[PDB]
Amino acid sequence: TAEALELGRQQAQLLRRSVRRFSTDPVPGDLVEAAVAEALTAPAPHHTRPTRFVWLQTPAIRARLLDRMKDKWRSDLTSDGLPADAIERRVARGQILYDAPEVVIPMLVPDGAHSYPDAARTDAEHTMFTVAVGAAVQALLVALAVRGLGSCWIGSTIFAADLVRDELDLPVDWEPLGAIAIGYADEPSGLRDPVPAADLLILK
Amino acid sequence: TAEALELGRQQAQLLRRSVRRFSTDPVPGDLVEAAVAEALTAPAPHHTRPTRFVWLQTPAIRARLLDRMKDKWRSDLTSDGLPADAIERRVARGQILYDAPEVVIPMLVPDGAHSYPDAARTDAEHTMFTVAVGAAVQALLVALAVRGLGSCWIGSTIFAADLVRDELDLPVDWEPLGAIAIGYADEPSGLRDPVPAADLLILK
Repeated sequence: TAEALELGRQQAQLLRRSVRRFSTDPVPGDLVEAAVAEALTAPAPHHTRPTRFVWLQTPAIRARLLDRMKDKWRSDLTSDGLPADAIERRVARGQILYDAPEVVIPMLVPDGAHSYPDAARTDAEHTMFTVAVGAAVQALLVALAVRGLGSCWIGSTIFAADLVRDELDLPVDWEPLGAIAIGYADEPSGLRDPVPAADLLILK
Repeated sequence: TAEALELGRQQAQLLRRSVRRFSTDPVPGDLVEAAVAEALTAPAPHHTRPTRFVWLQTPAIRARLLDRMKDKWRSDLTSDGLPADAIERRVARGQILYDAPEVVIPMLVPDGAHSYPDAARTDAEHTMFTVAVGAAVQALLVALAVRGLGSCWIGSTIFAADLVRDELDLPVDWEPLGAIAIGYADEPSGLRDPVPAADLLILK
């Protein structure tokens, strides 16, 4: 029992997978709320609240936002001189945001930011706030897993920040930091068994 | 044991505190390495490795980097016209990094980054990499927690990137994303009990 509970603690993050395919089972709303409450236990700089989670419950609003992001995405890749074949293969990786039972957009906001007159420290503060939001993202993906819910974070909305703010009527200083698809995994997976860090850990 | 396993999973992230005071009990290296390995299960964009962890095992190296950082800190705050006592109160907040049993610098590196001709997508890709490292930061803090080890992430090095690169002999595109002090907490603390998300969760 003691061994099992310690094991469980060391399985929590290993339950976390970047799930591509979801079942059509509905997701109980209270699990998302409770998961988000747990995500916001991630650390943040003193007296700041860098993270906001924006839950796209209205299906028509999600679809309109994604459709516009898709149009930007095709037009960008079309400027790059990509052939139409390779464009649909690229944009089709975003279909998961259309199909997921629920989508949540993590956002940065400057709540508690210091005001510096110089660009260097202004940028540094912004980067610090961004790291904090990413922490909250992992905490969400884990808090969902631990409630049996699959999820996938994708950069997505970072490349369409204006579209996101416009479509959601959000102020200029809310910065989207991707999109989190949520649902019951269509096909369950076994746990992660992490490999050693090897060259990803540098000793000085 | 089925319930104990379920409970252990649920407890994981709730063991994590931003710990400010550690005991002098030495940190087993094994646990840091395994925690770092778990940390790297955090999500990353496809075919990238955005994160490196730089473990400052050499005391004189740690000490010299921090001294250089402090000097820059006092110098910035002095330009701002802060009075000396106020400079010193701010600078004292960094003492935790001197005293911590172990310190690990999380870093961004553009391993697998896409090369775009335009600033917009270049900055987006960089943002996306930054969020991922943040996610790996949370994951390390939690992986350390489930192994009985406290930690604290501090924005610190983000405000002195050139010095960190110079002091550690790292190439220009390694970007420090704070610092993580690690140790056995000086005073135990119970599990967190997160409050509801409230105004940090926006419904759309």
